Amino acid sequence: GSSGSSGNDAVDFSPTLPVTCGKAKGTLFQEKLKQGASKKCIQNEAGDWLTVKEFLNEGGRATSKDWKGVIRCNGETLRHLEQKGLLFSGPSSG
Repeated sequence: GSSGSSGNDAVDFSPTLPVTCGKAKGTLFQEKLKQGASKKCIQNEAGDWLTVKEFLNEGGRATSKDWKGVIRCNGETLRHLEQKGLLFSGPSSG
C-alpha cells in the first residue's frame, strides 16, 4: 500500500532486493537465498517464486553461466553490488 517500506536506496536494509533478468522482473529474498541458489527466492510480479535459474529462463538467458551477471539490481548487477559490500549473496563461508 501507500505506506509500507521507506528508503530510496536503503533497500540493502530489507531482506528483499529488486532483481531483473532480460524481460523478467522479480525480487530476491536473502532469507530464501540463504538455503541455496536452487531454492525459489526470486519472486516475480505474479508472486510466483523462481529459482536463481528459473528466473533466468523466464527472461531467456537459461544459456547463462552466472546468474549474478545476467540478473541486474537497480541497474547494477548483483556481482557489482556484492563487491561494494551491498549484497550478501548467501552466507559467505570464506
